[PDB]
Formats: sequence, structure tokens, C-alpha cells
Amino acid sequence: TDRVSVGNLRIARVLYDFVNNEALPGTDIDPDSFWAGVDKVVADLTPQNQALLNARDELQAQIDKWHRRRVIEPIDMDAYRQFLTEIGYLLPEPDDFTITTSGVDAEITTTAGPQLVVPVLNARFALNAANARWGSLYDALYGTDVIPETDGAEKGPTYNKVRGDKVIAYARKFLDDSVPLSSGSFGDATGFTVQDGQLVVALPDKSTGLANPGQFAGYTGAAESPTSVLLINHGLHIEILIDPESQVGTTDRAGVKDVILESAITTIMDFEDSVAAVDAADKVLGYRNWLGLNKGDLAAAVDRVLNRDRNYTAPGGGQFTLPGRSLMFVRNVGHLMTNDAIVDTDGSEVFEGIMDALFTGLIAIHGLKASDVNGPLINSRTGSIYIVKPKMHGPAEVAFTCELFSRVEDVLGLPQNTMKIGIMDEERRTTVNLKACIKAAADRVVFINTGFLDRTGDEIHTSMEAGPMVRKGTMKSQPWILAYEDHNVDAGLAAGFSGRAQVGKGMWTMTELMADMVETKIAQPRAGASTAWVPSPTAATLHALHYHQVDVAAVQQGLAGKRRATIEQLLTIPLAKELAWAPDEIREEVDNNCQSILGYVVRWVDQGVGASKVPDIHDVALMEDRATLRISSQLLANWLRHGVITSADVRASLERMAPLVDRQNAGDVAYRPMAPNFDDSIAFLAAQELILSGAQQPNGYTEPILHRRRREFKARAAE
Ligand SMILES: N#Cc1cc(Cl)ccc1O
Ligand SMILES: N#Cc1cc(Cl)ccc1O
Ligand SMILES: N#Cc1cc(Cl)ccc1O
Ligand SMILES: N#Cc1cc(Cl)ccc1O
Ligand SMILES: [Mg+2]
Repeated sequence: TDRVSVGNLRIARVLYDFVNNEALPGTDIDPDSFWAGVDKVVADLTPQNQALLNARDELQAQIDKWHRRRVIEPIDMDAYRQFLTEIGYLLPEPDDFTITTSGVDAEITTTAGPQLVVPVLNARFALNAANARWGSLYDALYGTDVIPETDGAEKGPTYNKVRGDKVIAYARKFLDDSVPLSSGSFGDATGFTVQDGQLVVALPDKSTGLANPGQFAGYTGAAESPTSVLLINHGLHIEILIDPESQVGTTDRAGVKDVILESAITTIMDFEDSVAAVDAADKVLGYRNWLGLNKGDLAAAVDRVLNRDRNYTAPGGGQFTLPGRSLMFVRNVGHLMTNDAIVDTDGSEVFEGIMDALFTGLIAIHGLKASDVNGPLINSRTGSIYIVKPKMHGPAEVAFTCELFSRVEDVLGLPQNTMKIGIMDEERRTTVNLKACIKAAADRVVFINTGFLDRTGDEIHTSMEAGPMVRKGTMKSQPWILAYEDHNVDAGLAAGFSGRAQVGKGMWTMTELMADMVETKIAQPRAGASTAWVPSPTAATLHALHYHQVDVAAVQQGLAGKRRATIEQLLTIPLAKELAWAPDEIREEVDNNCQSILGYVVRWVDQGVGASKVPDIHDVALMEDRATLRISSQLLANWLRHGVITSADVRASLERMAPLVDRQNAGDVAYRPMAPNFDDSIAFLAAQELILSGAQQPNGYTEPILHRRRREFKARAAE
């Protein structure tokens, strides 16, 4: 083996070298003391990690039997509910409390805005996401379908003036709506000046300052004729670039060149469901990118660097600076998987979540400073490290994560509670015990959130034996999920999240449907979410519009003390009613789910890509993560289980959709087709396995199968 022995651990050389040569220097942590800490943390915490996974299996088996030994048509909720309490699935609700989490950056406690999630294994994307804190509104409007191509604003190889003009008008109305003038409209502005700590806007007729002068935040260049004017609204900045020289500014009545929005306030650098990392080499690539980001020297080759901070003149005089970069969280993997990056003496792989805490925590130290050996860029000015933890089931698993972070802080020599936690609410046993989960992390929690895919996957798997479930599309409006969304906001606010910690909602997946996003995604801040997930920097800029229209702080205040979801609502199983479906509707749903699986698995298994623009069955581009596999495979496993469809149906769908997916990947020079030799494609076989073995996977998790198939591919490719 190419391994290094440290106590009971045998560490992959690639990882040992990375940590010693790249991660450790500049941290003041003694290398041999670090590794001994790794050996000791792994040895101490592994058994409980194991015991927790065992508890999941034990609870699910009891729930499985419970549904099987039941022939009373509609389920008795009273009985079901007491049954869940009896087995310790539904724990008592704690007394009310407020979180004590301190040392938290302003982007999290206070500001409400868009949040990016990006695969850390892709340096270019990581870099763009980090630089996406400031983005052009003009770029976003012109380049997407928010401005229709009617009358006659079609895009083309060259600049369309008619289109640019609608871009301009759209932005002018946004300004009027956000930072209103005392009189008149920005549409008729002819110039901007700063006179006596105040913004002065020229109109043909008169001159006006702002309805609320407080919104004036700063400016660049001369107060005389500024190069830009900085506005603020709802905590978020707006920057009017004034430059009559530019090709856009030449046409503008006030010389305006662009409107720049503070967009991606925070960004999650992801080691989990948006990446494909199945061994030491993959983990090191990710860790190395996370390192370059924290040092601030990560640079990507097209033909590329992190942005510097932005310098302004305050309204009353004096220079100040605003961050040029999104504040970075890291999303570690959850409690389930092991990874061969480290094995013990007996050859057993080490828990990946435990490793992630150690290595991403170690690396994050660099982001708390700026130097020669450390790179010239900072992440947290309050001294915090921000880790999102996915896929936890209940408060014992939350407490275990907190204990893990405490032990890691010890090894790293960090103050206790440096490592803050974001609790993803994406498993049913967390949803119904959420107050307890927050309390378990009361001195660390900076974030909770919801999302469609994983949580619905868990919903299906948990009640697998209860009956056939409604269709995937129908799931988005089921009583359980609407109660889940509201209950998440209720819990966070009740725990005092407003002014302290983020309350997040899920990803907008339809990357090209930006008109639709702008029209509908406003529902999330309107529901009291201080953040929500966007699939790109362009989408972050556009989603930012919503936080200007909606006063999230005020919304949160109005919802205080409300109990909008009952536990009965949360526990309403999405069972289909009798005879819900025509045969062609059934076929459509099978094809849909088989296409989702094939389209995502083929890029994952063959190219190690876990996030990309994947055309769905109707050629709509979607940016989903691995959780798309979990929902899709569990639904099909469920329909198979209850005889909605046959094994022949599934196979035939798979064979139908495969050439389709092949066709959808024509642009890709590196692509290997699945059809017509289905049984020779590792990716096709993976897709089939996820479905046929779906019901048997722990909580419906796809990683054990997916990772195996990707390792199989890598090996075949090596020979
Ligand atoms: N898969 C899996 C698994 C692993 C451990 Cl260590 C315990 C229980 C499980 O289901
Ligand atoms: N072409 C073009 C274009 C136009 C505007 Cl108004 C903004 C960004 C662009 O790339
Ligand atoms: N930038 C960027 C980006 C890329 C992928 Cl593949 C996914 C999400 C993102 O924000
Ligand atoms: N859906 C979805 C989704 C996609 C990416 Cl790329 C990241 C996180 C998500 O929840
Ligand atoms: Mg998830």
C-alpha cells in the first residue's frame, strides 16, 4: 500500500502529504500532534457514529413492520403518532429557549440575501461563486429571459440597442421601487452629484434627493461628479455605475453604465451532494480548493482570481471598505459514508464526516487571517468557522456533530464553539424533532434550511410500506411538505433566529427560467426566509431583487409566536388515493424518473461530475444535486413495491430514456453512450441498481451504490 501508519490509522499518502505540505504550515499546529489528534478522535467517536446509524435502521424496521401489520384502510393518526412516540422516533418538545451562538459575522446574523451552493471540486465555479457577492444587473437582465425577446428585443451575436433599452428601463424601475426619490423617477434622471453629505439627482425640471436620505451609503470619485453612487436598502447595497464613455452609457440619459447588486452574501462550498468524490485523490482535490479559497490564492486557468475588497467614500467624508467576496461556509458530508482516504488496521474505511470535520476545520484556520504563508485574504472577521451538516436524523445526531466539532477544536487548539453549524432540515426525524435539534446546537447554530429533494426522498422511504405514493411533481404541494416549510420557519424564529441566524429555503433548479424565478421565488422571503438557494451568480443577482421588494426582518417580526404547523400535518403521509392515475400518466411518471436518474448518473459515474445543467425529459435544463437520485429512485422503488408498475416497465423505460439521454449529451466530446449496449454501461447498470435495490438502501441513500459504481468506472478506465 501507499499508506502512512499513525496509531491505528493507515492514511492515504496523497492526503498525508497534502496535509503536511499544504494545509498545516501557517496554522501553528504541531504536525505530529495533529495526526495523533486524528487517530484519537476517530477512535473515540466512531462507535457512537456507528450506534447512530444502527438506531436509524432499528427505527425504520419498526416502522416497516407497523405498516405491514395494518389493514384498516385510512391510517389512524392517533395510533401512528403514539407509536412513533413509543419507539423514541418522536421525542418530547423542549421548553422554549433562545440561541446563544456568539461571534457570528454580519452576513449571517443580520443581512438577508441569496445564498450560492457550489461544488468545491470545481475551482472555476468555486471562484465565480466567491466573486458573486457583487454582480451586474445589466448582465443578468440582458442575458436571461427576464427581458422577453419581443418588440423587437431578440438576442443575437451583437449588441441589441432595443434590448439594452428595456434592460435600462427595468433597472430604473427597480431603483424607483427600492430607493425612491422625494419627487420624480430615476427614469428621468440626467445626473448625480454629492453635495453636503447628500445625494443630489438631476431631473429635467427640478432636483431631488432621496425619500429616505439614509439609503445613501457612499460614492466613488469626486463628490462633484461621482464615478458611482452607493445605495443601501434592506441591508443590501446597490451601485450605480456612472460612466458616459461606455457603449451603454453613451445611450443613457444620465450616463449610467450598469447597476451592480450585492447578491450572493454567503456561499456554501460543497463537499456533499453536488460533488463526486469517492476516494483519497478526489477528497484531496476538494480539500486543496477549499485551502486556496481560505488562503485567498486559489486561481483558475481559462486563458481567474479572487476579487479584492471595494473602496468607497462615506456620505459625510472618510474612506471605507466593503467585502468583495461572499462569506464562505463549507458543507461537510453527513454521518453515513466511509471513505478509503483513511483505513484502520483491519482495512475498515474511516467515517468521512469525521474526516471532513478535521480537515475542513483545519483548513478554515487560514481564512481567519492573511499573510505571506497564509495568502492575502480573510473569510470571517469575527473568528468563526461555518460548517453546514447535511442528512442528520434527530437531536442525538445533532449533539453528536456538536461533540465532534468540540473535539476537533481541541485538536486544532481553537476556542470552543469556533466551529459553527448549519442544521439542514432534510430528514423527517429532524423535521418532527426540530426544536430539540436546534437546542442540541444552541451555542453553535447559525443556520437551518429546507429543500425539496432529500426530504421527499426520506418521506417516501420512511413510509415505503404504507402504500403507493403520489407522483414526484405532486409531492411539492402535499400537506406534509407545506407544513414542513412553515414549521421550519416557526422553529427558527421561536428559537430567536431573527437577528442571529439564517432561515433558508431550497434551490431554484430551472437555470434558464429566470423570468419564472423572478416571478415566483419571491414566495420564500415572503415566508420569512432570510436566505434561499440559487443555481448561479446570475440567479443570485436576480434573486436579490426579491430582498429589496420584501422586508424579511419585518416579515419575521410578524410571524413571531405563531404555530402554523401541527404535528398531525407534518405526519400526513403522501399516499395516493385509489385509482389516481391513467395508464399513460403512470408511463409518463416512470419515464420522468428513469430519465432523471439516467441523466444525472451518467455524468456522475463516467466523469465525476455531481452538478451541471442537465436537460430533463422535456429538455428543460435543471441544476439538481445527488438528492434527485434519492427521490427518483425511492418513488420508483415504491411503485414497484406496491405493484403500480412491473419490472418489465422499469427496464423498458430505462432502455427508452437511455438513447434520449445519449442524445441530450451530443455536445460532449468525452461522453460515452449507454445505448444500445445497456448491460455494458456501468452508468446504465448503476441507474438500474438504484431502482431495483432502492427499497433496501438505508433511508434510501444512493451514495453506497453510486460510489461503488464510480469506483468501478475509475478502475475499468485505469486498465
Ligand atoms: N449502510 C450502513 C450502515 C453502517 C453502519 Cl456502521 C451501521 C448501520 C448501517 O445501516
Ligand atoms: N451583449 C450584451 C450585453 C448587454 C448588456 Cl445591457 C449587459 C451585458 C451584456 O453582455
Ligand atoms: N458558478 C457556479 C455554479 C456551478 C455549478 Cl455546476 C453549480 C452551482 C453554481 O453556483
Ligand atoms: N436541487 C438542488 C441543488 C443543486 C445544487 Cl448544485 C446544490 C444544492 C441543491 O439543493
Ligand atoms: Mg440534500
